[PDB]
Amino acid sequence: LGSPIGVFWDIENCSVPSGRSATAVVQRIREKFFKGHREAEFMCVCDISKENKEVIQELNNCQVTVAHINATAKNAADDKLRQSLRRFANTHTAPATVVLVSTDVNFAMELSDLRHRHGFHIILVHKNEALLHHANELIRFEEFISDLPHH
Repeated sequence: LGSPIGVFWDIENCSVPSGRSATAVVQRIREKFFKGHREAEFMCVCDISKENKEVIQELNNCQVTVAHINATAKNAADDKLRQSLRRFANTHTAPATVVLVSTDVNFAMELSDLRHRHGFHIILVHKNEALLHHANELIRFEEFISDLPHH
């Protein structure tokens, strides 16, 4: 009902296929999820020195925040995703929707907090049960990267 939505994208693990339009992936996510909502956040975490520069430019043209971390710390991206989920939850109240685009079961408890103590609607976009259990909705990441337009 005009409730806020935040998208948090683990793009290291749910990546855009080589040669394909990241713009189209972002468009598909927004088309699937954003009707009736106000966008509070749409962010991905990555080490931009590892990522395809054209993909990153597409993301910035699509107004997806590209939060840079140094991936030589193996838990840096996961930590930043957790912190961003929590920051979203810190100043919004139910009703609100979190879309986590990740397959990292490491987020289980985060989602539990968001579901139980914050009362948020949780959509997990994953590649595939402990992680799935706390989500309200489970969507396969594949539908957002299948048969994409090519560069």
